[PDB]
Amino acid sequence: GMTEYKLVVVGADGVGKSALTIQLIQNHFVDEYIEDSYRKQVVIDGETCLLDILDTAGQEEYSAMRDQYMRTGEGFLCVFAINNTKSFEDIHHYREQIKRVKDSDDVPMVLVGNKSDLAARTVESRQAQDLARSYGIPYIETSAKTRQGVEDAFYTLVREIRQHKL
Ligand SMILES: CCN(c1nc(OC[C@@]23CCCN2C[C@H](F)C3)nc2c(F)c(-c3ccc(F)c4sc(N)c(C#N)c34)c(C(F)(F)F)cc12)[C@H]1CCN(C(=O)OC)C1
Ligand SMILES: Nc1nc2c(ncn2[C@@H]2O[C@H](COP(=O)(O)OP(=O)(O)NP(=O)(O)O)[C@@H](O)[C@H]2O)c(=O)[nH]1
Ligand SMILES: [Mg+2]
Repeated sequence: GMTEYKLVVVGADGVGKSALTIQLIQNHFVDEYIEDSYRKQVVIDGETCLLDILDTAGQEEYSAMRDQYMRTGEGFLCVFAINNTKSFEDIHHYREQIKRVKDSDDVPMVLVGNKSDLAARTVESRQAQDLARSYGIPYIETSAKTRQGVEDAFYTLVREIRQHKL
């Protein structure tokens, strides 16, 4: 058949989880936006695959069932917004929960600084890049509005999942 990658997009409210997902999957920008899954057949490095993307929403809770559902993700996009310092400060907490339910410090993960089209940046690229380095994961800046970096962000995550097999 065709290889499938289960991706989970996580991060603080309003950082653009839905806009990034809808931009990648449906190819347009939503100005106002529900937890749901989005799927698309794509080409990464010449190989065709199916992406199954969970756009997370709702309440923070740690029931057995919620843990088990997140545990089915194979890679995680940890998203903050480059104009929202609190969303960046929360990144450590999201990585902590991923490592906990996946029971591994070697989870395919990408740090995404979204809304890079905005002028009013509060998180310098270099501080997010250095944070990603301390985690050992790539850092990619995106704009769901312009589509800049969006494919690079999700596809790099797939590449991490692939390299994480071997
Ligand atoms: C959509 C829900 N959500 C989430 N908020 C938070 O923390 C919000 C803050 C605000 C202060 C208190 N708290 C602690 C910290 F200070 C940050 N953590 C979340 C989280 F860790 C996950 C998660 C990720 C990966 C995993 F492996 C697992 S496993 C499991 N059981 C998870 C859970 N739950 C989970 C998810 C999930 F699952 F959707 F991906 C959603 C989380 C909203 C709540 C309002 N929010 C906000 O930004 O308010 C300003 C964000
Ligand atoms: N300028 C700009 N705005 C963006 C970008 N990405 C998202 N937004 C805007 O930011 C707001 C929140 O985006 P959304 O995708 O709903 O964020 P979310 O993380 O899904 N929020 P929730 O956690 O409540 O579901 C929306 O008004 C959206 O239009 C971006 O790259 N650039
Ligand atoms: Mg959303």
